[PDB]
Amino acid sequence: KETAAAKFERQHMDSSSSNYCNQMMKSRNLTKDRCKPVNTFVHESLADVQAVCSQKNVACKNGQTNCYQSYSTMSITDCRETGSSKYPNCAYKTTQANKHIIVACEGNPYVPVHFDASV
Amino acid sequence: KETAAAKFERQHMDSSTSSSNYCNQMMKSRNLTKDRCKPVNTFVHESLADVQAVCSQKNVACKNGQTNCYQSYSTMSITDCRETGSSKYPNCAYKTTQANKHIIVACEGNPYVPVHFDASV
Ligand SMILES: Cn1cc([C@@H]2O[C@H](CO)[C@@H](O)[C@H]2O)c(=O)[nH]c1=O
Repeated sequence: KETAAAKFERQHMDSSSSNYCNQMMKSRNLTKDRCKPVNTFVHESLADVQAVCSQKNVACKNGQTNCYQSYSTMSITDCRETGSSKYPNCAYKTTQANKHIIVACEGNPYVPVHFDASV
Repeated sequence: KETAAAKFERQHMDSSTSSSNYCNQMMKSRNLTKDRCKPVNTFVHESLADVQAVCSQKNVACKNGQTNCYQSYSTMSITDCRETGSSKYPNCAYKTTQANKHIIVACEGNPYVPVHFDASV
């Protein structure tokens, strides 16, 4: 099966338009069987995002203790399904932002396996 | 010089659209039979932006051992061109086969774009 680390890269990494989310959510298989309603893409190097696993330790939403917040803000894009969107014509609003990210980290190598939030 | 990116587009991109004679016409018109019959060549029938986006998708080892290859998460419409046994330069002859497959490309540069077609899977 796809590893959690690889799923994180597919869902959330774009090291790198109003139609950005429409193209990306499709290209990442996030519209295949249903429209994933909410998603964030991070526009930093893979190395910079993996380094978050060595930064500020914080609680995960689910109560676990292996979450980490980036010290620095990062360039991200929030994709959120519009009010009119109906599968299979998934439609998204693209919003660019610079924010801290919070990821859960696991494994060897110790890397992000889940996107918890942006703050 | 032709840039590596422009060369990838000439050799491997055909968004415009494949007949039984598609490869014979296309390998000739894209100058892939100029100095020899190029033995294997793939044309991708997706938008340039969709193919360019593969440089941020699944990182996989290249056939030559370099680490800068990327596999598309979704399948893409492609046409494979393979030289026939009867083919004799300069009258290069090809078998045309359509498929829907994940593509693997090598990417380089700033911007980070496709410069080589490695394989389909
Ligand atoms: C296996 N294969 C190979 C090729 C071409 O052959 C060269 C071999 O060095 C590559 O650089 C490609 O230009 C292709 O287009 N499609 C494909 O599936």
